[PDB]
Amino acid sequence: SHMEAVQNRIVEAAERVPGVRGVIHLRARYVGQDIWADMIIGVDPENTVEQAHEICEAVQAAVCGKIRRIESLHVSAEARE
Amino acid sequence: SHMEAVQNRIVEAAERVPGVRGVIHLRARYVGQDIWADMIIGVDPENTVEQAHEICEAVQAAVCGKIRRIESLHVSAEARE
Ligand code: NI
Ligand code: NI
Repeated sequence: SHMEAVQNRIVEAAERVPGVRGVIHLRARYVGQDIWADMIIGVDPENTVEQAHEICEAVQAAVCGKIRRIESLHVSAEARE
Repeated sequence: SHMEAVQNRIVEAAERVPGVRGVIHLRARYVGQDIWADMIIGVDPENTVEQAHEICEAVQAAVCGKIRRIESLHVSAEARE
């Protein structure tokens, strides 16, 4: 439930990035005191693959800048209406 | 040093509020799993007392909204150049 607080922070930080149409999936786990996390964001189907990659990379920087314990974060994108 | 992370978050959140001219002082302590904290912000000497009170109250809401473990936060203001 310290983990719930962290997950909340991840979702919230991802959701503030331009182009994010929700957090579709988030798995977070501790590896010692560090967090490793895997997430899928929604994106406009009409974005280019390159734009979706940009948004992912912006999510990664936004989330890692906010949540200093994260030491690995993978972000993928899926079309969401 | 989990406390350092929390203090950092408090300062950072206070500093993003309009009218804050730094965090002059921050004392934070755990009361169980909750944080109680006392802070002093800088404010423009030419602000009114009422504006300084507004900024304090905005700091309180900004910090408490960001840092869910805080259950008591006092914010005061001092002139800062
Ligand atoms: Ni690239
Ligand atoms: Ni008032």
